[PDB]
Amino acid sequence: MKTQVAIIGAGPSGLLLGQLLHKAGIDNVILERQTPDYVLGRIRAGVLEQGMVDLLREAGVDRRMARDGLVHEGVEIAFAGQRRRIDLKRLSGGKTVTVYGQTEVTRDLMEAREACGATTVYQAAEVRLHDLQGERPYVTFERDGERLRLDCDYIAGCDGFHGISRQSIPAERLKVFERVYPFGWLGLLADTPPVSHELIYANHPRGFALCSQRSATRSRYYVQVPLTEKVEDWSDERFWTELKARLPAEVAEKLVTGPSLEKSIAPLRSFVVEPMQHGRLFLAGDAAHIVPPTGAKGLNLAASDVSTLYRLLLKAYREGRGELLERYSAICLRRIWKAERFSWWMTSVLHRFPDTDAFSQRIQQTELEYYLGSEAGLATIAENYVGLPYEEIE
Amino acid sequence: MKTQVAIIGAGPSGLLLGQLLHKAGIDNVILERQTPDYVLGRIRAGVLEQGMVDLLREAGVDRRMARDGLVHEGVEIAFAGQRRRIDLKRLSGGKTVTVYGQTEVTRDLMEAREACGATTVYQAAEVRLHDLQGERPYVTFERDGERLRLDCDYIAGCDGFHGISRQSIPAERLKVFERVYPFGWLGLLADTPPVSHELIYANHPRGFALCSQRSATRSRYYVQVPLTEKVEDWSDERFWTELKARLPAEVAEKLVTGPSLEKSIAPLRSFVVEPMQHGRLFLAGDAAHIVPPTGAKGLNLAASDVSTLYRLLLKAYREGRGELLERYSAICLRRIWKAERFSWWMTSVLHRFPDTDAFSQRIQQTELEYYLGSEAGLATIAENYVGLPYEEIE
Ligand SMILES: Cc1cc2nc3c(=O)[nH]c(=O)nc-3n(C[C@H](O)[C@H](O)[C@H](O)COP(=O)(O)OP(=O)(O)OC[C@H]3O[C@@H](n4cnc5c(N)ncnc54)[C@H](O)[C@@H]3O)c2cc1C
Ligand SMILES: Cc1cc2nc3c(=O)[nH]c(=O)nc-3n(C[C@H](O)[C@H](O)[C@H](O)COP(=O)(O)OP(=O)(O)OC[C@H]3O[C@@H](n4cnc5c(N)ncnc54)[C@H](O)[C@@H]3O)c2cc1C
Repeated sequence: MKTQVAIIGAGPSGLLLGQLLHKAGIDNVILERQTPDYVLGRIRAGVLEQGMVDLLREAGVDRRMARDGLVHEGVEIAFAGQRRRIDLKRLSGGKTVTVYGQTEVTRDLMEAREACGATTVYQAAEVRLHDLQGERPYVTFERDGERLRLDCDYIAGCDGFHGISRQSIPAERLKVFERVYPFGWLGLLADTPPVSHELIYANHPRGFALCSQRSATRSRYYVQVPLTEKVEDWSDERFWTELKARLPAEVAEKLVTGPSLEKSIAPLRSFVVEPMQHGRLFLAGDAAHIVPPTGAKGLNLAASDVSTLYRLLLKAYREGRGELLERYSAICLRRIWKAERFSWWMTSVLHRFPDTDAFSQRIQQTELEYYLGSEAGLATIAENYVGLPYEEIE
Repeated sequence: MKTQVAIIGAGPSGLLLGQLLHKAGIDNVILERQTPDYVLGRIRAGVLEQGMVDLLREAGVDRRMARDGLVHEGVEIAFAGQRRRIDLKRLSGGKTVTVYGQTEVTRDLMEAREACGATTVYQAAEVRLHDLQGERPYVTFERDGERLRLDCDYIAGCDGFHGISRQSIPAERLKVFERVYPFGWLGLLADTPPVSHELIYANHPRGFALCSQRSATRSRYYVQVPLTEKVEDWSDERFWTELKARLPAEVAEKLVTGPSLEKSIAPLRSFVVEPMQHGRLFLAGDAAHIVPPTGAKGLNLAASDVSTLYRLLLKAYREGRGELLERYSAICLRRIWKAERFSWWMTSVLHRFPDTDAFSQRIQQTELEYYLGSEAGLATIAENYVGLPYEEIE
């Protein structure tokens, strides 16, 4: 087969770019390993910064999110004493965030893609990339025994962390940087029970807790836990009792529990490859970098790069030129780092590491006091939470 | 002898409080171990935040510093690329800092104290504190064989890090917190040569460098160096060549060298005792806490506590009451920590630690980019550099 851009990866990155390109007139084919269920059972993110919203806007998840997603103007951060509110809008120069839900923005892209007639080879095992640095790359997947060959012009890796694009890049051509943090996150998606209205972030000595939403009668909760320590060991009841355990007056008559919408899980780290490019391969999303879940970045990360991948593709196709397309990893790496940074700070002011000496934790307490206190303090939080500015081009 | 407040320590803390108290009418006696030379050969600080200036103001080092001290409205921070200016006044809400010089503010207090007739027992060996928790404390020093006894009402420890007040506090009554950083600072006070006009802070990969002033034809330079690595090993010429080595276009035709005004030295760490109190003992300054030299805090630290020590003493003496004097370690510990914090951040964004993985240094670079870039970023720097607000009371 022949298409322009061949996408390995039907997660949201893969879909947006596909679902961006299509609208412009640059035929793409999504190449996905799994079934349209398994990707849809994947319950992750809830927070999308604007720009990834405007992006969705500049395509399609207008209808349903304009319709169904809580737009939020603040967060709260509690830290042994009390709850402290941020007011993102008046701190951020006037921006905010929407809690739509990852698995939803994903079902809409599979929705809208389905009706355009744009190609998507699901259950495609053995994907392989051939001819990267070449003038005509080609991708190869098995749909039987039936080894097929798709010649494209450009291959965009939206494979995710455990993808095959990244590895298919001559290692000496790459530069990794990564921190595997010592604790995972235990999620608990429950729906019957109503939430506590804004996001509550928490620095309790038993570890970190996080009350979140998906709907107005749908909750998303997490509590920091050590590694590989089994979930088969957690419980609804054992969850409800520990979450409760790390909160204030938000936690009792106020909180309502229930059995978990059979969603419960794990893990976190920071990782980044440099460069995000090879010949005609382009990594996007989790293929390229990994940021701790704590600053609601990652999907928001993948949107901002899927953005450059696409505008850079317009000019290639539509204008004449695009070696500008070499300047991609350049634009994207700027933002990935201020974002990686924002992510670790959050990670480390809120989390409880096995180590601290009364200085490190003395330091840890004081920085919260300072940032949650100073207006200059607070605006550094706000500014990064909603999203730093986006990007250059030309 | 009998006096009100007995001060162990003639450094600036000891002198200010003494030299504050006197003016109010609360007789004090300074008790110092060394000679008035050795304390005066002690060349340290150059930067004093306002408030410690206003304090000096509210006593005496008006004349000479109103006269001789460069008032500064900004600093510059360089970090492989270029120099970046801060503009403390327009970032700080309108404040600034004066580079007077520690050893000077010290000679003025010995100046002014000398003419009031206020007591100062120099060369007083064997100082010892007796009766802390008692209703009438007493201090004991040897001026011969001649063991003397000074009964006071209150003993204020302005002894410095290596003093005798702190140790004379029932250890289980105290709580220490400290970080011994892995590098010292090599100072080089030269005077014949003019400076480079504002302060230049530097993050160069060979370690940190610091160009500073004392006069308009007097310089103060430092370069980070590993520990106990001998100064007998440094040189003027070997200094001039390494400083130069960690700078930009500020460093050549621009910099002028010379032999060092025989001033060359070492070391740094963070340390804090909690509480800063015992019965009728009060620690002030380096006796109580130690902050890395890098955010020009320490003397500025000691001023802000010498301040509470003194106002708290007014009300005891002059009003009627002062159990308010129990609430001292309370006021002072607030500020010492936001200041300890500000000090480590500075220490760690500018210094080059033996460790960093391309993430820690990737993180290190990005945070500078972020703070030196963001306006909210910049104002968090400014606000802390000039001095956080001061304090409550009543
Ligand atoms: C607990 C948690 C909470 C988070 N919360 C937030 C939040 O609130 N806000 C926010 O903005 N971000 C959040 N994130 C980030 C978010 O998880 C991701 O950054 C986002 O899903 C990016 O996904 P992705 O496109 O790279 O790929 P993925 O979601 O991994 O999708 C990759 C796709 O590639 C396919 N694939 C894999 N290998 C192959 C192959 N060899 N061939 C073909 N196809 C293949 C997979 O089947 C999958 O469909 C959170 C993360 C976690 C873990
Ligand atoms: C390289 C460097 C640069 C610095 N730069 C700055 C800067 O730019 N700005 C800033 O604000 N701060 C700066 N600081 C901080 C500054 O050094 C101190 O915080 C400040 O001098 C506080 O001094 P202190 O009063 O506690 O005591 P000290 O200076 O130690 O004086 C203590 C006094 O007590 C006496 N004493 C000791 N033991 C006894 C005893 N048993 N009995 C009686 N007397 C005794 C000593 O003889 C001495 O006179 C810097 C520090 C360093 C190391």
